[PDB]
Amino acid sequence: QNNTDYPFEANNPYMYHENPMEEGLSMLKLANLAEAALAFEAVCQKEPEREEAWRSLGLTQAENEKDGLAIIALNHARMLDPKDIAVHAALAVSHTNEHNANAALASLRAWLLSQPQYEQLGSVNLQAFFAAPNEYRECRTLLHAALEMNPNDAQLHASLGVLYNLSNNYDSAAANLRRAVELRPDDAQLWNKLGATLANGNRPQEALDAYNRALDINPGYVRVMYNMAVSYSNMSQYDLAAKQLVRAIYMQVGGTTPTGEASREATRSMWDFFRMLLNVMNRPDLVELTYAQNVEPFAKEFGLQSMLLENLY
Repeated sequence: QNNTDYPFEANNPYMYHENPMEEGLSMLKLANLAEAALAFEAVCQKEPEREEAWRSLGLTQAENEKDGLAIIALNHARMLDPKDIAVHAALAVSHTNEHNANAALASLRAWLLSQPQYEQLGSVNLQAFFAAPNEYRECRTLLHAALEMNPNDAQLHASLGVLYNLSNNYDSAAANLRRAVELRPDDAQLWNKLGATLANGNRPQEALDAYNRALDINPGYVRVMYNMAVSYSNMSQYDLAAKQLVRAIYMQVGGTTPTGEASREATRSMWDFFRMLLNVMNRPDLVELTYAQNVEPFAKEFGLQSMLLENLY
């Protein structure tokens, strides 16, 4: 759980590449996350002392819904530089998704006190319902104490977003993430986090609105399209949820059918959710049509003759 021995995949083609770090950044510009991760995996085996590589690997695996591997990679990067705040931030998020309270709070704590401007706190005594009741209250006191010093740091609001998500207080996380996107309103990742908090808070209409803002910033954000299929499905709008999934699958693949098996792995969990939805819709004819992984029949069924997704690589 503070483990730094990363289980690299052995059949990694980026092991043969002249420069896999630049290759990983290009895979990021193409928003192609599995490939970026393998490219960063290679930079970490080839050069195990290059801190930015471990960080890039951690953030990428996080972005790709592998919190387990993200934590190992980010623990490793932290071991090379304990003063890296993006590392502490990413750990707090992945620890919160994995339901590891103590490590999440330690990470928020480390995220804060690692910054010169907030380090004064930590020399001051702040001690006085949970799996870590004293660490939580201490962490809550410190982040609010810092918001006094700088009420304009959107990442403090994001950190309080993580803190209150950890305690399933979705309304106070939403309130802080709202403030985070009022500052820093360029950041589609924050809008998506606001969306997911509101969804967990059983406010699905407000989640769609924040998801949609994240898609206006980044119209290729497959994760948000999936998240929106989930919220539309929570409001019983199965047709609108189906339309989001067709979009998300078409966009993830860059086309109508899998251009391989790397495509067929990246869409496994959207076809899985699509299958469930088609069950709820009592349309088992279409559950069968899923395994060919041709979105065309689905595009026709759900009324998407208009696939605006041409910005394809």
